[PDB]
Amino acid sequence: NFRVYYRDDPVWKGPAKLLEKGEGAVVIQDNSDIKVVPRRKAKIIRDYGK
Amino acid sequence: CSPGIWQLDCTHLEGKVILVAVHVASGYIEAEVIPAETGQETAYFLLKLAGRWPVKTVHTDNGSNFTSTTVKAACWWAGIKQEFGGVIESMNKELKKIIGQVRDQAEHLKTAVQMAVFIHNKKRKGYSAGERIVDIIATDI
Amino acid sequence: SPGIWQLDCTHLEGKVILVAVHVASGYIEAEVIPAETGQETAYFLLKLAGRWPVKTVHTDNGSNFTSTTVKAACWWAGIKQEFGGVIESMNKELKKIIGQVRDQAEHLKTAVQMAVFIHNKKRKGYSAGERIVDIIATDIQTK
Amino acid sequence: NFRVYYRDSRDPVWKGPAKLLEKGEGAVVIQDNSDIKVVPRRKAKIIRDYGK
Ligand SMILES: Cc1nc2ccccc2c(-c2ccc3c(c2)CCCO3)c1[C@H](OC(C)(C)C)C(=O)O
Ligand SMILES: Cc1nc2ccccc2c(-c2ccc3c(c2)CCCO3)c1[C@H](OC(C)(C)C)C(=O)O
Ligand SMILES: [Mg+2]
Ligand SMILES: [Mg+2]
Repeated sequence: NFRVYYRDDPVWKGPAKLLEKGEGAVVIQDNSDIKVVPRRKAKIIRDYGK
Repeated sequence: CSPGIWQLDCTHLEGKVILVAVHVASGYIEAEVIPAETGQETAYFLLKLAGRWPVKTVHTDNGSNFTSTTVKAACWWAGIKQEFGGVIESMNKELKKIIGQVRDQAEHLKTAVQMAVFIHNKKRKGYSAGERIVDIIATDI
Repeated sequence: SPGIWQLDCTHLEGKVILVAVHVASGYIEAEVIPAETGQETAYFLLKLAGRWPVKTVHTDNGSNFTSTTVKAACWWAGIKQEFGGVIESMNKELKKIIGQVRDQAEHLKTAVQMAVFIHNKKRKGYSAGERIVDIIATDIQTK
Repeated sequence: NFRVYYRDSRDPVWKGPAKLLEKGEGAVVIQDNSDIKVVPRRKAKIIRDYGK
């Protein structure tokens, strides 16, 4: 349902899988790497068109 | 082929970037002159296209704008599958041919581009491409 | 009538949004244009006329819609112009949807196109995007 | 079949539509409300009713 695009390198990475969401950060998994990303550095996007 | 398959590619004239989409089953096209051949401009073009038609799959070459993160985001949101790797290339040539035929009727290249899109989509074979896409999609409803 | 469109501009964030509505269906297209001029309106019209069978465009008397360049585009494309609340209602609907999704996008124009998508795809029992294709196809398939 | 929009009288506002009488190399001959005018090509925009 959700994919996350994010920054570390000024190019946006993704789609990363969304594991958990907090008010300040999101926990995501790209390939075999779990990252804690600030909310300002993350774009959570729904597959609205499905 | 499926009523939901589109091919996209860029061509170039007068130093400007022309982004072209073709509905494979009908030959219907849409095009825009974009200020730079970037993922951002391509993603914006796709969001507009997906709002008009039932865009299920887009096939492109591996141009960096087509493999970009922003295009991935747009296709995810709109529900578009991307496939990578000659209909649009043949269509690019035809579009440039029509543009050259009408170029001196317009000041700006983008004006001649949209005239050529109109001419291509309205020309009846018989149905025109513009009639074919609507007929194909309505039958798929 | 299958060929009647209404066009109008509305404004958000200091930017100009040019909106076209296919009256019979409720289908819309929109662009954020850099200025509310006849030049930009004529270019938008040439694009619209290439996609759909645009026979008549109804607008208010905004100077961009009465402009010489728009009259030139309508002459080339074969469009009849009529001057003087479907589009007004649609401006308010589009702005409502934009407001609902605005924080999901950096650029206003991205939110605009998300809002056009949302409006055109939402089913009532067809969507507006289904209605325009059905209406135009029926005209073609029965001639 | 053709309409001409043009600028004259040192006015940036586009006038017309006028009737096209001749498209020359450097000037166009037009008729606007029975007035015959000769305008430089660069001050004339000649547009065909392609959409019919
Ligand atoms: C700059 C410009 N100035 C004009 C001044 C007076 C009258 C018409 C124009 C046109 C024009 C408009 C519609 C049109 C065509 C040309 C040519 C045939 C199709 O319809 C343009 C065109 O530019 C815009 C379309 C962006 C306004 C152009 O590039 O030539
Ligand atoms: C600037 C920008 N940067 C990004 C960086 C990484 C990932 C995505 C984006 C998106 C984006 C793309 C498609 C999309 C949505 C947002 C939101 C949902 C619909 O699909 C944008 C958008 O801008 C462009 C569309 C011009 C690229 C935006 O305005 O936010
Ligand atoms: Mg290419
Ligand atoms: Mg208005």
